[PDB]
Amino acid sequence: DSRKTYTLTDYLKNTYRLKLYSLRWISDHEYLYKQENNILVFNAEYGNSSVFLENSTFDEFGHSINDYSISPDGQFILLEYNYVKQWRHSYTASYDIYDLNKRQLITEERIPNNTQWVTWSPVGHKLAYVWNNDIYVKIEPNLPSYRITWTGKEDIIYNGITDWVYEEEVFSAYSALWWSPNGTFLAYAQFNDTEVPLIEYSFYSDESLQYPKTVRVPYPKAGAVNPTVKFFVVNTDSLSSVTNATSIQITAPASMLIGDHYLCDVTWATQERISLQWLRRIQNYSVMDICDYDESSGRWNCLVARQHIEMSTTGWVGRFRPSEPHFTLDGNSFYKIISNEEGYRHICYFQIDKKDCTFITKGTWEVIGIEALTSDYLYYISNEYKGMPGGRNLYKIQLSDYTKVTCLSCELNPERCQYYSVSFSKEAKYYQLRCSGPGLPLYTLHSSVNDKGLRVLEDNSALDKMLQNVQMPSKKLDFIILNETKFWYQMILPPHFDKSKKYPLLLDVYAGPCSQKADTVFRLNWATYLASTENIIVASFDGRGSGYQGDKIMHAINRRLGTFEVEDQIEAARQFSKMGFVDNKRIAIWGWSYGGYVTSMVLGSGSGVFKCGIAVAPVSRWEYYDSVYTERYMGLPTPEDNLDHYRNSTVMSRAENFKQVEYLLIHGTADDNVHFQQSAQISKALVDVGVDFQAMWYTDEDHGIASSTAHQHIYTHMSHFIKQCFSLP
Amino acid sequence: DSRKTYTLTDYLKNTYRLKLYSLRWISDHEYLYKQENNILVFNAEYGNSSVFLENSTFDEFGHSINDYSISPDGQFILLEYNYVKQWRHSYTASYDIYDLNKRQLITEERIPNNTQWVTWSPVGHKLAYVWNNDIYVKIEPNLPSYRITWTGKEDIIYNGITDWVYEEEVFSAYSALWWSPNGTFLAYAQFNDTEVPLIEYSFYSDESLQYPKTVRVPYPKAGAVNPTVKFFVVNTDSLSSVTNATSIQITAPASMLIGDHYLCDVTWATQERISLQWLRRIQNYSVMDICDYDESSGRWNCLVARQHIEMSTTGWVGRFRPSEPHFTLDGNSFYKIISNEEGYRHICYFQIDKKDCTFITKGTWEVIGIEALTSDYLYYISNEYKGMPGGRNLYKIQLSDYTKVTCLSCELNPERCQYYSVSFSKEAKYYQLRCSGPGLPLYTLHSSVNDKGLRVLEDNSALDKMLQNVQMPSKKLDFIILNETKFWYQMILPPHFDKSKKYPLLLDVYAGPCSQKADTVFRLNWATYLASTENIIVASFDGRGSGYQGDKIMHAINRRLGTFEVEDQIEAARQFSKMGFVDNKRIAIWGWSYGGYVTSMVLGSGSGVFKCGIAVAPVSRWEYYDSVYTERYMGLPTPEDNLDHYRNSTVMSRAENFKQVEYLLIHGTADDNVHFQQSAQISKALVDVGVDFQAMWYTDEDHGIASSTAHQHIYTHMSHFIKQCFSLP
Ligand SMILES: *[C@@H]1O[C@H](CO)[C@@H](O[C@@H]2O[C@H](CO)[C@@H](O[C@@H]3O[C@H](CO)[C@@H](O)[C@H](O)[C@@H]3O)[C@H](O)[C@H]2NC(C)=O)[C@H](O)[C@H]1NC(C)=O
Ligand SMILES: *[C@@H]1O[C@H](CO)[C@@H](O[C@@H]2O[C@H](CO)[C@@H](O[C@@H]3O[C@H](CO)[C@@H](O)[C@H](O)[C@@H]3O)[C@H](O)[C@H]2NC(C)=O)[C@H](O)[C@H]1NC(C)=O
Ligand SMILES: *[C@@H]1O[C@H](CO[C@H]2O[C@@H](C)[C@@H](O)[C@@H](O)[C@@H]2O)[C@@H](O[C@@H]2O[C@H](CO)[C@@H](O)[C@H](O)[C@H]2NC(C)=O)[C@H](O)[C@H]1NC(C)=O
Ligand SMILES: *[C@@H]1O[C@H](CO)[C@@H](O[C@@H]2O[C@H](CO)[C@@H](O)[C@H](O)[C@H]2NC(C)=O)[C@H](O)[C@H]1NC(C)=O
Ligand SMILES: *[C@@H]1O[C@H](CO)[C@@H](O[C@@H]2O[C@H](CO)[C@@H](O)[C@H](O)[C@H]2NC(C)=O)[C@H](O)[C@H]1NC(C)=O
Ligand SMILES: *[C@@H]1O[C@H](CO)[C@@H](O[C@@H]2O[C@H](CO)[C@@H](O)[C@H](O)[C@H]2NC(C)=O)[C@H](O)[C@H]1NC(C)=O
Ligand SMILES: *[C@@H]1O[C@H](CO)[C@@H](O[C@@H]2O[C@H](CO)[C@@H](O)[C@H](O)[C@H]2NC(C)=O)[C@H](O)[C@H]1NC(C)=O
Ligand SMILES: *[C@@H]1O[C@H](CO)[C@@H](O[C@@H]2O[C@H](CO)[C@@H](O)[C@H](O)[C@H]2NC(C)=O)[C@H](O)[C@H]1NC(C)=O
Ligand SMILES: *[C@@H]1O[C@H](CO)[C@@H](O[C@@H]2O[C@H](CO)[C@@H](O)[C@H](O)[C@H]2NC(C)=O)[C@H](O)[C@H]1NC(C)=O
Ligand SMILES: *[C@@H]1O[C@H](CO[C@H]2O[C@@H](C)[C@@H](O)[C@@H](O)[C@@H]2O)[C@@H](O)[C@H](O)[C@H]1NC(C)=O
Ligand SMILES: *[C@@H]1O[C@H](CO)[C@@H](O)[C@H](O)[C@H]1NC(C)=O
Ligand SMILES: *[C@@H]1O[C@H](CO)[C@@H](O)[C@H](O)[C@H]1NC(C)=O
Ligand SMILES: *[C@@H]1O[C@H](CO)[C@@H](O)[C@H](O)[C@H]1NC(C)=O
Ligand SMILES: *[C@@H]1O[C@H](CO)[C@@H](O)[C@H](O)[C@H]1NC(C)=O
Repeated sequence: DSRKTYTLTDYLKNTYRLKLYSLRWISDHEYLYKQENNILVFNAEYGNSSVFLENSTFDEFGHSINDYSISPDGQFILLEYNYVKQWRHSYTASYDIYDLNKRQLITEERIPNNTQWVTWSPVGHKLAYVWNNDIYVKIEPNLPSYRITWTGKEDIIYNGITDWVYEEEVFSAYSALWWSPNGTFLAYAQFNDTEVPLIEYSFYSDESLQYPKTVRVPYPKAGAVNPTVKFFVVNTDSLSSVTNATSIQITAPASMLIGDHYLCDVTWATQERISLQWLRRIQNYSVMDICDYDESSGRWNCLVARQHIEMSTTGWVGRFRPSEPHFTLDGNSFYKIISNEEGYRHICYFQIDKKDCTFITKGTWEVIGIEALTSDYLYYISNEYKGMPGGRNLYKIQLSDYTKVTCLSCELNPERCQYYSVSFSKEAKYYQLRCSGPGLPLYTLHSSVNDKGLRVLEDNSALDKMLQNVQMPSKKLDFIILNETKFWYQMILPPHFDKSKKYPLLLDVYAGPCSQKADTVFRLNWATYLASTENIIVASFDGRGSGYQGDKIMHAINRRLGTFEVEDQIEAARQFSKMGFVDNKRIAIWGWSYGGYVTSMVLGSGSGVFKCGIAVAPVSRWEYYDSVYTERYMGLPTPEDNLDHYRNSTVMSRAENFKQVEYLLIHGTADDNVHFQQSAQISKALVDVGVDFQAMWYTDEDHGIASSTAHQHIYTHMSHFIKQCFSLP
Repeated sequence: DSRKTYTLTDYLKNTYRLKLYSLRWISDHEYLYKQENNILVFNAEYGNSSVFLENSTFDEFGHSINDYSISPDGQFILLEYNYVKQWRHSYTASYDIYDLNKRQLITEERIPNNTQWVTWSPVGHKLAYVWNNDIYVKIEPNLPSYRITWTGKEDIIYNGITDWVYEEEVFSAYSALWWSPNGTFLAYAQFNDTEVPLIEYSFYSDESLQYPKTVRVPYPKAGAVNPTVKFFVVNTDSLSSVTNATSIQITAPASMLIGDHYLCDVTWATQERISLQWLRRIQNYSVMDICDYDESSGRWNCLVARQHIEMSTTGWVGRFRPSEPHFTLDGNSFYKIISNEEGYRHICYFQIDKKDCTFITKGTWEVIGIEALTSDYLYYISNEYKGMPGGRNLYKIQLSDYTKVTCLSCELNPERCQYYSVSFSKEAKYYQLRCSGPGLPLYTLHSSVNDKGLRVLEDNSALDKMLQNVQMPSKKLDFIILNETKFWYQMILPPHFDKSKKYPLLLDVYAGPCSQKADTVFRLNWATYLASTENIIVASFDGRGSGYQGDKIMHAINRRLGTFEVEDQIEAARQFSKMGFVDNKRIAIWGWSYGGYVTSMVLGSGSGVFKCGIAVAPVSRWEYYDSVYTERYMGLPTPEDNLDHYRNSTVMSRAENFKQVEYLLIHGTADDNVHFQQSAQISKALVDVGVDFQAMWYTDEDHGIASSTAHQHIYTHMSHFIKQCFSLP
C-alpha cells in the first residue's frame, strides 16, 4: 500500500473537508440556503430555486456581515455585524434592518451598537432586544423603541438575558426572552447577581496594552451565594396606548420559595397560557406551573390543580435539567420525556389538570428528544434500533393508536447511516434528514404526507473520492460485559490493523455524567491522524455515570464524582490489554475538561496501567467549579450534606502518585469556565511533593483553546508528547 | 578517579556549606556575634568574649523570634516575630522589647502588630516605627508613642516607608527614615501614589481558598505617571503630649521642581546639617542641596552657593543612581565617587561651597566604594590590582599626600584571595576583611593603626577537607579582544579538563547595564554541578554595557537596550566555538531577569550559534517594566524621545527566528517585579507564528522562584532540558 496517510497537517489544515447542507425553513415549504455567498430560496416540493439576496447586494455596505435573520412575514431582514464573542452563546453586535419590498436599508431609529440579543416576534415583524441589560421592543422596524425595564445594571441586574451560570448550565443560551405564539405577550426572566462572588483573572490583550486588564465575572462556585430570579409577562399590544406597560410577575410556588431555587424552563402553551418549570437548588425536586391570563384582572393565575411535580429518589431531575413539554394545539395536554419505573426515559402524556400521566413508549432504550407534534403524529429520535445506545433514528407514533410506531430512518441506508437528526418545516410538512455516520454524512429531503424521499441534498461524493487515495483508519463499536451489564466502547484502528501485533493505545476520555463517547458518528480529527499515520489505537469507553442507557447506569455516580467513572476507565484499559493486540507498556490517557479531571484522577490512582497522559483544562477540585453543575451531582459542600466527598475527590490529594507517570498539563489563561486556578493548584501540589511534569499555558485562550493558531499549536505540542512517550520517531 | 562529583542533590540539599562570620560592630572596639543562638560580645584587640544574651532567655516567649536588634546603648533588645515578607526588602512583623538591665519584657505601650518598619536611634534608645503608613516615635520603650504623621493611607500616602518602585529601584530598602547622628532629629520622605496605575495579578493561595485573590500594587511602567515625593525633618527632643508635632519641609531645588523628579540620596553631614540629592526623571541631571538648621527660626535653609550639580553627556548619572557623599567630621568638605574626564569612576574631594572638586585617584580602573574616612586616611575598595576588573581589594590613600596609596589586601594571600569587602569599627580603629575568592572564603580581623593582622575569624578549613573528596570543577578568568578593547570572560571547566576533547558549552548570561558576570568569586551553584557531574563548560562574558571598566564600555548601550549587549554575547560564543575544546553543535544559553531578555533576544537573532536556551522571568518589552530602571537607560517611550527603539527591541518581534532553536520559557505567576505578562506575551507571539517551545509556570512564586520546593523543581526541570539538548544521560 503506497497511498499517503492522513497526516497531522491534513487535520490542522482542513485538507479533507466535510460538506454540510445547512438550510433555514422560512415556511412550511420553502427554505433558505447560501450558495456562492448568494442566499437562494428553495421550493421543498420540486427543488427549484431563485435568488433571494444577490451576493453583491451588500457590497458598499462598508462592513462584513456575520449573519442575517428574516422576519417571519418575510418583509424584513436583520443583518448582524461587528460581532464580538462573549461566553459560549453570548456575544454583542451591531444590527441594520433591510426592507426587502422596497429594497433599502432602514436608516432611522436603528438598533443601538453593543446590543446583547435581538429577536423577531414569531409572527409578523415586531422586535425585542436587550441593550445595557434592559429590554426594548419595536413594533415597526423604522419607528422608535419602547423601553420595558429600567433596572438593568452591568454585572448585577440582567433583564431578558442570562448571567454566566444560567447561560452555561441552565438555558444553554444567552436569551431569556420568550414571545407568545402570535406575539401579543413577551415573557422574560430577570436575574439578580448582587451577592454572587466574582471570579477575577488577567487578560493581556495585544502586545500594545501596557497594563493587563482584570476580567471580573459573577460566578457562583459550589456552595456559594447564587443569583436569584424573577419572572414577568408584558402585553406588547398595550405599548402604543400607555406610556409605560406593566410587567406582571408570576411568582414561584411556595414549595420553591422556602429556599434557593432556579427557573429552568419556559414554554408557551397557547396565546394565553404559559408553563414554567422550577427546580430546587437541591436538584431532585422540580415543579411545573401552568398559568392563564385573566382578562378581567390582567393577571396571570397558576391553578394548583394544574401543577405537576417531578422528583428523583436516586439522582437529579432530567439528563441535565427537567425536559421541555410539547403541548397539543388546544393547550389542554402535553407530552414530555420522563424516567419510567425501570429508570428508562420515555414519552409520557399528561392532561394539564391531572397528576398521573400515561407512558406512550417503553422498553430498555431511551427517547432522546421529541422533534415535532401534529394533530395525528408525534415524531421523536431514540436509540431503540438494534439496541445500540450510540445510534440515533427518527420515529413516528400514531396518537390515536400507540401500537403504530414507524421507524422513518432505520433502513434508508443501514450500512452507511445509523446516527440521524432531523429538521422539520414550519408545520411539519417536510423534513431534512441528517445522517452523521458511520459512513460519510448524507443529507436528504422528505415529504411528511407520504414519507417519501424527495432528493439527496448532499452526499459527500467529492470527499469520498479524495479519501479513496488515503490510508484511512477504521472504527469498531462494541461492548464488554461487567457484572452482568453491557458497557460500550469504540476503537479507532490503524489501516491494515493486524490482531497478532501489539499496538500502543491512547484512551480518549470524557466520562462526565450522561456522557457518551462510544457512538456511530463519522469524525475526521486528531485520533484519525494518530491511528492513520502513527499506528496508535485510540479508544473510548462509556462506564458508570454515562448516558442514554437508563438511570441504573447514569445515577451510579450520584453524590460520588471521581469514583466509579474513574475506576471504570482503568478497568477498560485492563480489558483492552486482555484482548491481545495492545502493548501493555505503551498505554496512555487524555482528556479535556471533565475528561481532564478523569485523566488526572486516573494518573494519580497508582494503578500502574498508564505510562503517561495529558489533561487539558481539567477540573481539579469540585469546590472550584460552578454551583449549578457541581451541586446537581454532589449536593452541597457542608458537613451536614456532602463536604467529606468534595474533600476526598480532588486531584491535588493524589500528587505523590504522579511520580509513577509522565504528565502534561495544559490550560488557557482566559478560561472563564474551568478557571486557570484549577490547574494552578494541581501544579503547586506537584511541585510541593517534588514531581516533575510538563506544562503549557495558552495566553488569552478560553475553555475551547480554539483560535486558529492556538488550536494548531496545542495539537502539535500534544503530538510530540505522545510520540515521545511511545518512542515513535 | 573514584571520588564522587558535585551532584544536583548536593546543590539542592546544601550538602557542602560555606561558613560565614557575620559580626555587628557596637563601638570602636567591640562587636556582637551569634554563636550557638547565644549572642556573644567580643573585644577586638584580644579576642576574648562574654555572653551578652543566653539562648535560653526566651524559652517561654511563646513565638519564634525572627530577628533581633539591640539598642546602641546595650540596654534594650527588640525582638521581631510574626514576620510576613512583602517585596525584596519590605515586610511586616510584631515586636516586643526586653529590658536588659531589669531582665524583663516590657508590657506597656507596646509596638503594635503589623508594624512596617522599626529602627532605634543611632545613639541611646529612642525608637521610630511606621504602622498603617504613619510615623511614630517613642523616647523610652515603656512610654506612649508620639504620632508624627496623620496622612498615611494604604496604597496612596506613604510616610517614612517607600512605595514599590522607590523600594526596588531607588533606595534598595523599605525605610524612608533617617535619624540625625545623635538622634535629635528624624528626617523622612513622604510618597504620594494617587495617580500611579496598579498592576493586578491573581494569587491562588492554599487549596482551601475557593476564589483567587487579586493583588493590586501601584507600579509605574515606562512612561506612566510616577509617584511624587516630599521631604521633612522633625525635632524629637521637643515633642508634646498636648499638641501635634511640627515637621519642617525641605523643598527640592527649582531646577527639579520644573518637572518630574526623584529624591535619590539622604546623608546627614553633622548634628545640624543634612545633604539631599535629587534626580530629574531624565536621569542625566542630578542636584545636591546641603541644608543647615537655623535655631532662631527653627527652619532648614539650603544655600544656593552650597548646591552641587552632577550631569552626564554620554549616559545617566551614577552606576545605578548618584553616589553617596562621605563628609568629614566638621562637615565642611566631602568625598564622593564621580566619573572623571576619561569616563572612569574615581574619588573626588569637594568643599561644601565650591563648584570644582579635585580627583584624588586616577587611572584606567575604578573605585567601587568608599568604606571609611578619618582625618588622615580614606579607605576604599577598587579593581586596580593587576588590571583585573573582576577583582576587588582594600586600599588607603593619605589625605595629606595623594601619591601615597597603600594596598591593604593585595598581598595577604594573592593565590586564594582576590575579591574582598570590608567592615570597619565605629571610628575605623579595626576592620574585618572578607575574602570571597577565588579560593574558599576567609574572614580576618585587623587593626588600622599599623594594619596588623590580629586573627583568623573563619577559614573554611572544614569545607576544604570535605571538598578534597569530590571532583570539583576549575574556573578560568581571561579576556578576548574586540576591536582594540579587552572584554573579560570566565569558564567553569569540568574536572580533568582535556583541551583535546570537545565539550558542550552553556552560556550563563545576565548582561544588564553595569553587570559583571566574570569575576574571581568562589561559588557553589548550578554551574558547579553542570561542570562537575555533566561535563559541560559554563561560560560567562562581560561585553558592552558591562560595569567597572569605564563609561566608554558601560554607556555603549545608552538609549539602545537590546543591541550591543546581545550582539556581544553572540560574538563571545562564536569565539568560544572556535577555541578547540568546544563542540560547536552543542552550545546553549540561559539567564534570569535581564538575562532572560538577553537569552531570548539571542535566540531570536537568527545567528545559528545556539542549539537551545532557557529564559527565566524575562523582560520581553521595555514598556512593561518599571519607569525608574527602564527610563534610566531608554529615556521615555514617546515619538519625541525614544519610542522607535522601545518598539524595535522586543522579544515578540523576533518570534519567527525561534523556529530553529529549542526554547524553555519559565515564569512565576505572582512576580510583582517582571510581571508574568511579559512571558505571556512571548508565548502568544510564538503561538502566532507556529513555533513549538516548552514552558513552565510556578504558581504563587515571585521573581526569585525561591520557595524551597519551587527552587528544587525549577533546577530539576532545567537540568533535564539541558541534558536532553546535549544528548546527555
Ligand atoms: C437585587 O437583590 C438585592 C439583594 O441582594 C437587593 O438589594 C437590596 O435592596 C433593598 C431594598 O432596596 C435594600 O434595603 C434597604 O436598605 C437601606 C439601607 O441601606 C434602607 O434604607 C432601606 O429601608 C432598605 O432596608 C438593601 O440595602 C439591598 N441589599 C443589598 C445586599 O444590596 C436589590 O434591590 C435587588 N434588585 C432588584 C432590581 O431586584
Ligand atoms: C497626593 O497627590 C494627589 C494628586 O495630586 C493630591 O490630590 C489632589 O489634591 C488637590 C488639592 O486638594 C486637588 O485640587 C482640587 O482640584 C479640584 C478639581 O477637581 C478643585 O475643585 C479644587 O479647587 C482643588 O484645587 C486635586 O483634585 C487632587 N487630585 C486628586 C485627589 O485626584 C493629594 O492632595 C496628595 N495628597 C497629599 C496628602 O499630599
Ligand atoms: C576582655 O578582657 C579584658 C581584660 O583582658 C585582659 O586579658 C589579659 C590576658 C591581657 O590580654 C590583658 O591585657 C587584658 O586586659 C576585659 O577588660 C576589662 O574591662 C572592664 C570594663 O568593664 C574593666 O573592669 C577592666 O579594667 C578591663 N581590663 C582592662 C585593663 O582592659 C574586657 O571586659 C573583656 N571583654 C569582653 C567582651 O569580655
Ligand atoms: C415604568 O414603570 C416602572 C415600574 O413602576 C418604573 O420603575 C420604577 O421607577 C421608580 C422611580 O425611578 C423606582 O423607585 C422603582 O424601583 C422602579 N421599579 C422598577 C420595577 O424598575 C419606571 O421608572 C417607569 N418608567 C417610566 C418612563 O415612567
Ligand atoms: C393573539 O392572541 C391574543 C390573545 O388571545 C389576542 O388578543 C386577544 O384577542 C381577543 C379577540 O379574540 C380579545 O378578546 C382580547 O381583547 C385580546 N386579549 C389580549 C390579551 O390582548 C390577539 O388578538 C391575537 N392576535 C391575532 C393576530 O389573532
Ligand atoms: C433530595 O436529595 C437529598 C440529599 O440526598 C435528600 O435528603 C436526604 O433525605 C434522606 C431521607 O429523607 C435523609 O436521611 C438524609 O439526611 C438526606 N440526605 C443528605 C445526607 O443530605 C432528599 O430526600 C432527596 N429528595 C428526594 C425526592 O428523594
Ligand atoms: C493632631 O492632628 C490631627 C489632624 O488631622 C487631628 O486629628 C483629626 O482631627 C480631625 C478634626 O479636624 C478629625 O476629623 C479626625 O478624625 C482626627 N484624626 C484622624 C484619625 O484623622 C488631632 O485632633 C490633632 N490633635 C491635636 C492635639 O491637635
Ligand atoms: C545632639 O545634637 C544637637 C544639635 O546640635 C544638640 O542640641 C543642641 O544642644 C545645645 C546644648 O548645648 C542647645 O543649646 C541647642 O539649642 C541644641 N540644638 C537643638 C537643635 O536642639 C545636642 O546637644 C546633641 N544631643 C546629644 C544627645 O548630645
Ligand atoms: C539628557 O538626555 C537627553 C536625552 O538624550 C538630552 O536631550 C537631547 O539633547 C540633544 C542636545 O541638546 C538634543 O538635540 C535632543 O533633541 C535632546 N532631546 C532628546 C529627547 O533626545 C539632554 O541633552 C541630556 N542632558 C545632558 C546633561 O547631557
Ligand atoms: C418553483 O417552480 C414553480 C413552478 O411550478 C412548476 O414547476 C415545474 C418544474 C413542475 O415541477 C410543476 O409541477 C410545477 O407546478 C414556481 O411556482 C415556484 O415559484 C418556484 N419556486 C422558486 C422558489 O423558485
Ligand atoms: C457572487 O455570486 C455569483 C453567483 O452567480 C458568483 O459568480 C460569485 O462567485 C459570487 N461571489 C462571491 C462573493 O462568492
Ligand atoms: C455604531 O457605531 C458606528 C461607528 O462609530 C457609528 O458610526 C454608528 O453611527 C453607530 N450606530 C448607531 C446605531 O449608533
Ligand atoms: C545554647 O547555649 C549553650 C551555652 O553555651 C550552648 O552551648 C548550647 O549548645 C545552645 N543550645 C541551643 C539551645 O541552641
Ligand atoms: C497582637 O495581636 C495579638 C493577638 O490578637 C494580641 O494578643 C496582642 O495584644 C497584639 N499586640 C499588640 C501590641 O497590639
